[PDB]
Amino acid sequence: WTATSGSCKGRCFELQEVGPPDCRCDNLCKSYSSCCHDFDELCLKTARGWECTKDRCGEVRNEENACHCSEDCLSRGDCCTNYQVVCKGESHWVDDDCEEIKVPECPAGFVRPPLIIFSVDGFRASYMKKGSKVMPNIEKLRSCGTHAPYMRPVYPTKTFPNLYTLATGLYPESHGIVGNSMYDPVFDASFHLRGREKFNHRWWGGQPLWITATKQGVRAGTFFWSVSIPHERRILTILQWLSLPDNERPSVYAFYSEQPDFSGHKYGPFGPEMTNPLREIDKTVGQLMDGLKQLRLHRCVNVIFVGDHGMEDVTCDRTEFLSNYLTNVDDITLVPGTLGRIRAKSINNSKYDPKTIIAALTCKKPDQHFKPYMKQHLPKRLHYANNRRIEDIHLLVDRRWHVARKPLDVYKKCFFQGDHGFDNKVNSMQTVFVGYGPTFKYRTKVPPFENIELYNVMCDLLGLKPAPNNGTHGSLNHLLRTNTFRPTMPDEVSRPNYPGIMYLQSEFDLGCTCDDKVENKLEELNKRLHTKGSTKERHLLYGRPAVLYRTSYDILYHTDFESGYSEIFLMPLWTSYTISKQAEVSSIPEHLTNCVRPDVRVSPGFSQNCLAYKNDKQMSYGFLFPPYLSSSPEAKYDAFLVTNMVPMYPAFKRVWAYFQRVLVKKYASERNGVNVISGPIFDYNYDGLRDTEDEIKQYVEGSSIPVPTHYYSIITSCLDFTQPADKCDGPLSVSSFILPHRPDNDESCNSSEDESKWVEELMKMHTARVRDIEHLTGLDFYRKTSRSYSEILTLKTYLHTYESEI
Ligand SMILES: *[C@@H]1O[C@H](CO)[C@@H](O[C@@H]2O[C@H](CO)[C@@H](O[C@@H]3O[C@H](CO[C@H]4O[C@H](CO[C@H]5O[C@H](CO)[C@@H](O)[C@H](O)[C@@H]5O)[C@@H](O)[C@H](O[C@H]5O[C@H](CO)[C@@H](O)[C@H](O)[C@@H]5O[C@H]5O[C@H](CO)[C@@H](O)[C@H](O)[C@@H]5O)[C@@H]4O)[C@@H](O)[C@H](O[C@H]4O[C@H](CO)[C@@H](O)[C@H](O)[C@@H]4O[C@H]4O[C@H](CO)[C@@H](O)[C@H](O)[C@@H]4O)[C@@H]3O)[C@H](O)[C@H]2NC(C)=O)[C@H](O)[C@H]1NC(C)=O
Ligand SMILES: N#Cc1cc(Cl)cc(COC(=O)N2C[C@@H]3CN(C(=O)c4ccc5[nH]nnc5c4)C[C@@H]3C2)c1
Ligand SMILES: [Ca+2]
Ligand code: NA
Ligand code: NA
Ligand SMILES: [Zn+2]
Repeated sequence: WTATSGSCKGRCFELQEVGPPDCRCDNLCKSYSSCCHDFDELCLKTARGWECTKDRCGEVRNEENACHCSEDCLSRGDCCTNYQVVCKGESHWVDDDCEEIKVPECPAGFVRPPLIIFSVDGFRASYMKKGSKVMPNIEKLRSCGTHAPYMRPVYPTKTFPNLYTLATGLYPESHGIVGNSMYDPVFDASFHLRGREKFNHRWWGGQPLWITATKQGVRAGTFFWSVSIPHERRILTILQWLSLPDNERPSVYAFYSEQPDFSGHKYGPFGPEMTNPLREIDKTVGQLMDGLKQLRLHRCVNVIFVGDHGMEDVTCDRTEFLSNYLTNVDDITLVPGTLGRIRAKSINNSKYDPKTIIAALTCKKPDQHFKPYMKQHLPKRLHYANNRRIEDIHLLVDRRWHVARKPLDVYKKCFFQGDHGFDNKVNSMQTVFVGYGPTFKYRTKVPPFENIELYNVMCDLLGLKPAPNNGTHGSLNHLLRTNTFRPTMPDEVSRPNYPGIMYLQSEFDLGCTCDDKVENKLEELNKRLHTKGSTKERHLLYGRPAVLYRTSYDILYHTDFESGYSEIFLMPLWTSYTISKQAEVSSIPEHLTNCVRPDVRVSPGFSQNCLAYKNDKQMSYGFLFPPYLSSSPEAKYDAFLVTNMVPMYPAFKRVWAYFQRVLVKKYASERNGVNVISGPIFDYNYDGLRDTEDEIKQYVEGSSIPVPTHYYSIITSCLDFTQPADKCDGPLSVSSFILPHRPDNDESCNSSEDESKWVEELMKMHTARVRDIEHLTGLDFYRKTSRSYSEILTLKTYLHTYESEI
């Protein structure tokens, strides 16, 4: 019950949402239906429209009008946005030349430049170029300010997951808004787009920017706007808030446009009908900026123009049906569309089997336009698993397609030509970022970045301390003229041991053999030098990785590679090596095919053993530093050391061998040398963070050798590829991946073909940021370069996406 008998008199768009059953006057009461009886009459005035005309100039104040053109309207903070233009011979903001804003030019009583977040739904990154002719205000913001060619959303690329990521700097898995429809089994409750469950606080985790602001004494405008409040009114409200007294006036504000998403769904992203929504958005921008200029705030406020996601061509005819794959379709519940999530229809049916559902959906038709995954097997770059609202079975749908349970769900539940929600690497899902204002750079382009990073920067812009989030604070300092955040590198927690020769070969009883007893002060002073670290400057180019947790490990040097060898996990945490453009691939000599050699620097009790592999019929082994890339026949023996071995399913050894025998050399040829760091990852609880030893669910049978869930590689080179990787004077270039360590290649539908037709495509799918590998290993990379730490942070957040050029 809301006793709506109170009144909005003097309270229109009041900033504290007062508790029931007193009636409300805030920008959300319509959506809750709790507004006072007189909310429309007093707060949603429309009379005379939104623009001054010549005849209203000077007019006598009439409180009925939507906005005013009377002499006192500036004092009142409620002029029409074009008042000064029509009535006082001023220019529109867009017609003025841009002039660098080197310092904030703020009215008296402003303690900090306000932040206005101008968010647009469904604003595809390519609109900036393709719509440029009809968006002059936006184009001015973009060219005069700081802009990225695009900004990457999170997955799933739906509205609420992305807006609330923008507000919290968290992945959906962590904030808890994981889709537009959700079931939470603990609450036993469902969340939906239409309805009232979605207004319950328990859905929404983290700390959004308006709460961060409030808890630190910065006031905030209310971020949300009911759909029936017109855009003009939203802008006038913001500008009226900006006229409040100092102690009552917010520092941060948001506007939201439901366009161009609304039209995009109906017409497609580039439908002829899409010109007018772009024009209308631009006009709204124009109203804000003319309004700010009237208040003398246009060289004071920092404006961010930001989208939530793009929009792709999707029609009813490109639907796949689960009824064409499964016979028991009535026993499942599907969350459908541009992604799928499947769970059992009833918890009391113990005949439902996830394994057989996945098998029925795997590679069943030649052109199949979705791929099923257990959530923990999704690409790690999606960070889409650690939440109980994410069902175990997920379908990743190809761009331009839908998935549905049965045809009747699509014809009785075509209406639409656009949609979004797909993999956040897809070009059509990318969206926009422009920053304009005293705190942003002038006429600067920056590289694409992910939306998880913007919370930190908004916090910076407002003088706030960010709550703990998934951005990397400092990676976006290059967007800012001032207020940078100057982070320090984390402290190394564990120092390495540097073992020398300590064990005789007969101490080892590992069941390992090698044909290596076929043996000179010349080249034996030489191998002693390689074992003390003499080639290490060539193979460890950016310092040793720091270990950021408590553990016991050894640095091992060799001619061709350096490793950090964990005595706890019995294998390297990391292995580092450099492959020049000139390096040659060699094969594994026949007599060395099964060679494994004890490492006399490491005790038997801290070594793997060959017998465990012999007795584990499921599990084989691989090497981190590849024997194929050995610099010499004699150096090759180092690669067969038991301290360079790692457990690998035979099916995974197909991928890994191709990476090591063919791809590495191809990259070194293309990039003018590469530095490679590779290692294992253990993430059995799928939280994106390094497991402790007591979380490992699988060991090589009979042993304490833990089986990795993933293998990584970080591949670094010179951004200026006319310089070789090992003699680079400036910025670096990186690509990385996090390959799932699976006992089958069911993910790859073409895996019975030659590796040259499928392996690299798998690796592309599992592209990763260095930061993602950091979380997964407790390691910190690039500790010693000649670059600024901020530039390194940016390199660590880079994702190589392998899409074509937008
Ligand atoms: C991306 O960034 C995020 C944010 O930094 C990273 O996520 C963080 O990761 C930490 C490790 O996984 C995790 O620490 C947890 O915290 C547990 C307490 O959590 C509750 O309180 C949180 C704090 O709120 C307050 O925050 C500020 C200060 O920062 C205060 O001033 C305010 O007053 C705030 O109220 C809160 O954030 C958290 O929210 C989650 O849960 C809510 C529902 O309960 C959701 O609404 C919300 O969306 C969050 O949901 C996500 O996270 C949970 C895990 O918390 C997960 O279940 C969901 O799937 C979803 O992903 C909570 O309300 C604390 O209890 C944990 O401690 C245990 O572990 C330590 C290990 O050292 C033990 O020593 C200790 O004994 C304890 O063990 C006991 O429990 C075990 C397991 O239950 C049990 O086995 C054992 O035997 C013991 O009984 C731990 O510290 C942060 O909570 C988490 N934050 C968020 C927001 O998600 C994330 O990792 C990043 N991702 C990547 C890839 O880097
Ligand atoms: N997060 C975030 C965020 C980040 C940025 Cl950058 C911009 C914005 C501006 O978004 C809005 O104006 N929106 C208005 C639309 C309709 N709507 C609701 O009615 C609603 C939804 C959740 C609620 N929880 N509690 N009340 C709620 C009301 C939500 C939609 C989005 C939000
Ligand atoms: Ca983990
Ligand atoms: Na052998
Ligand atoms: Na396959
Ligand atoms: Zn939409």
